[PDB]
Amino acid sequence: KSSKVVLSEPRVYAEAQEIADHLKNRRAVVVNLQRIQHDQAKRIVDFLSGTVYAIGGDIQRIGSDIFLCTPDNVDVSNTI
Amino acid sequence: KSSKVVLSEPRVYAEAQEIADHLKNRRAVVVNLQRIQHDQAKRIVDFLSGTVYAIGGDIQRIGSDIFLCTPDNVDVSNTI
Repeated sequence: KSSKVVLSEPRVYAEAQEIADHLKNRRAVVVNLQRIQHDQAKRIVDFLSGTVYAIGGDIQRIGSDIFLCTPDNVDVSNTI
Repeated sequence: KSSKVVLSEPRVYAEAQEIADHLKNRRAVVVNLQRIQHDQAKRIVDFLSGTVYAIGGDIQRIGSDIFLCTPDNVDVSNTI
């Protein structure tokens, strides 16, 4: 009865695979593309947009070029 | 057997209380201070730094003036 949050900073769709592999284990991942080139960041998001959904997870934008990836076993909300 | 991620954007320690109250329910919170004034953002972090720890949780910086708050029931790691 526990969860995980993993900080992931890929530079290419090929490395973004690691994010999906974490999701397959019902882990949450923190994706920061702030230091990632325009084309690199895009390819990562495009990759994840397909893959993350397909494997039960989803993507939440939480800041400037920063996203989270979570499995179906995690809810998303907000507050102020 | 589930977890939650809540996006929280307080403007003052007084509102940051909501973050702690989520932690008390074993929820994760996403704290984005990018749009929050220097003094406001500081007071929030200072508040959380004490409170979040005290109630079993912790704080992870994941981006520019962006933090997560998690309970003791969540692990933190990274990958590239």
